[PDB]
Amino acid sequence: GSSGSSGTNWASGEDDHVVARAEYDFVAVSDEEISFRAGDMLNLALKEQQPKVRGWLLASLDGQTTGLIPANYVKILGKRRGRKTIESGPSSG
Repeated sequence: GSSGSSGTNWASGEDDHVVARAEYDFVAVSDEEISFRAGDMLNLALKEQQPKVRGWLLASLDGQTTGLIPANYVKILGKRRGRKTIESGPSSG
């Protein structure tokens, strides 16, 4: 079929998301899953958005398409906040 969605642009970075680097290699068992190798940056959506499934975190390897990716297989480096927030308004020291 076709696709199309706005707002939640965490995958692109415009929205709040997390950063992680695949610790090892792992392919996609199904179409829903994504194939990534050790050394890729995957954007993980906040639990709020995350699906019901447990263990698998919803993230977009490339940035446009989102799929189910493993956690242990990936290592978190340092979550980041939305992009707009960048030089948007005032903030404490």
